Amino acid sequence: SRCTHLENRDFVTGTQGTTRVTLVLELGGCVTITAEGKPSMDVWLDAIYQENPAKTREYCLHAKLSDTKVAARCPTMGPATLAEEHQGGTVCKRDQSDRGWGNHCGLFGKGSIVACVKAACEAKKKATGHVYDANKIVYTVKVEPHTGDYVAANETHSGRKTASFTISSEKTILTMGEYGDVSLLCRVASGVDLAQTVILELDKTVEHLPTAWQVHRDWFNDLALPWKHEGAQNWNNAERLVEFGAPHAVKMDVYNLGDQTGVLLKALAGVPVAHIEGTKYHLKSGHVTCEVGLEKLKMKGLTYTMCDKTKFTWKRAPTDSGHDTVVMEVTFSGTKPCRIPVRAVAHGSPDVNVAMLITPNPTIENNGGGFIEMQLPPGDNIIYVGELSHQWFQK
Ligand SMILES: *[C@@H]1O[C@H](CO)[C@@H](O)[C@H](O)[C@H]1NC(C)=O
Repeated sequence: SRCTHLENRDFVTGTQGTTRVTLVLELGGCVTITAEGKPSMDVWLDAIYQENPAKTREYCLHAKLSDTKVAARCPTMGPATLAEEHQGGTVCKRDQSDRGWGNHCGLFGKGSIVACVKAACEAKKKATGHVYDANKIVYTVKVEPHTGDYVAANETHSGRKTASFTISSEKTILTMGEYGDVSLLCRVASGVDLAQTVILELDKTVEHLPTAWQVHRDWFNDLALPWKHEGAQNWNNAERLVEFGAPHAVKMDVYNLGDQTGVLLKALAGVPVAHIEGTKYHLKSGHVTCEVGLEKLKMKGLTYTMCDKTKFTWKRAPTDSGHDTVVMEVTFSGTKPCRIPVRAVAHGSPDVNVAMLITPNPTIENNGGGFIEMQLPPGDNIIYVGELSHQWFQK
């Protein structure tokens, strides 16, 4: 059962008459649903994402400066000017330098000086923000029936089904193989509010970093870095990463404040990560409430005869699942298919069956069955699968 793979697992149980079940599925969680006369089902919210979300601003973390130009005039010669002062994509500073005979001016005094640099951004040194549209966000829910077959996490359960939901398409009917149809009504509106969320992306090809972060819109909009719209050619406020030195005669130095990535990363510690897979921008945390309709589900193998009580052996002896249940797997050497005669008694009371089965109507099919998950009361018990027995101390 898929839910046995994780630590975060909930059990939902429907009694007599319970045909519908309302669950709050959370990313990283898993729910096992059990109900009288119904095959058990594992359900979980698998992903929350939007393909190609809209991009808000792009910020530059490392300025690439080039073509530094300086123009200086002697004290009586008027303002110094450069064509660059009027071009976008350049950062300039006008100042005054001390001039005199030493640097070829007729008078000793203040002379106009102006320096400009072309400012661009280093390749792969942008920080881009993305915003979600509640109407385009997709919630993916997976359902897997309890078939008495154990499948590891790196393996694929042939009976697992997937359902996708958007605000405009909240209901799906899934056919669970021979178990019947299950209906899922999940409301995206009951999900995570995304108004103040921005998915921040740096360079997703960097190997030792998460591919994205989920940050607050107000924090993102206040970053003190050069910015522009995707598609725009030049950067606004490029001066944020450039400093000019005090001028001396006909020269003025231009300083680059360096790569701000390290600075940003310190700010991002403790911020939740997100994930990008191609064009899909995923949230790594979130939840949604769904209504599961069980009325069309039917159990499998109810009319088989009981398996020969003499032909069972333990493939995997009873073991603690970590969810206060016991898991085990048996092998049957008799004729299939048949119902597995499972029960358990408390040490000293051989007459009362104390086993509460999670796995519905355990059966050995022609090519499956054998895995059983059950709950037992605290203390010493003995598990029986026909004549096959096993001691079990619960707790
Ligand atoms: C799953 O992982 C195990 C252990 O690493 C390996 O032996 C097995 O072949 C894997 N199976 C698949 C389908 O990846």
